[PDB]
Amino acid sequence: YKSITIATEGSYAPYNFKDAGGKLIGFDIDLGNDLCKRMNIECKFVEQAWDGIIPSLTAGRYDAIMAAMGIQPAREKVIAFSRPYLLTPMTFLTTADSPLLKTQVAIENLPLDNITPEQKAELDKFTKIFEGVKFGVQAGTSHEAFMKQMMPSVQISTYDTIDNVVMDLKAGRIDASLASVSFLKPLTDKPDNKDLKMFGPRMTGGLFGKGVGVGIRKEDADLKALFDKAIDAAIADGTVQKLSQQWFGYDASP
Ligand SMILES: C[C@@H](N[C@@H](CCCN)C(=O)O)C(=O)O
Repeated sequence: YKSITIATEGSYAPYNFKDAGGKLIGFDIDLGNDLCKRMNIECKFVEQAWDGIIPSLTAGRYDAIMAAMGIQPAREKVIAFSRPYLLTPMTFLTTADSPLLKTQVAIENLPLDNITPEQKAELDKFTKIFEGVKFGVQAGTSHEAFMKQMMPSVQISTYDTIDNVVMDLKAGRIDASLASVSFLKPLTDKPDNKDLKMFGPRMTGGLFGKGVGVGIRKEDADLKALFDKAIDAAIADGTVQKLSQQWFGYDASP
């Protein structure tokens, strides 16, 4: 390799989004440039809408995906991933005045790889509470996958982008959503969003898989080995922790 094209969404702050000048910025952009510098490869970032991100990678329109992509088992059937460059649980989002906030959380940290009757009871409690509520999710995400598989009886509306989900939640058109803590903590930390609150269990594993990784074509074993080595070095020297603090306001590094 001499040069690679990396796709990003361009609308998932603070991982990847556009600055005032329309330039792609975020944790994925800074890390992507840092990993490529280590790999001694020229780096170029392209904007790609969420729906075609995986098929455009397999079709060879670009070489890699760095777009807050969860290493989910369903995505692993189609593409390969680098080792994780970030770890984050998943949680729910509502308004600060919502009665959903008074719901008792019996399991703070909910692993989903194996589901015990106690963990199922907790998911069933939340499903029954969410049955009388309007949920909104971004289409084609692990957020939609979770609602479809784990809470099918809950009424969901799907959106093109996460920004539209947040806007409708703020406008009162939906009552709740879900995303990773890495997305929701900087969102709710903004003085702009004091009327928004994270709530419910912090979930890991199962359909979510473990961590956020670089999406690569399965046949590109050499490119994966290069990214894995670069990621190991960026973690070891404190670069991932530094970039995580900068963009997320906390340490989500593996
Ligand atoms: C970490 C990030 N993962 C989402 C990203 C959605 C970006 N459009 C996913 O893997 O589907 C999140 O849930 O916050």
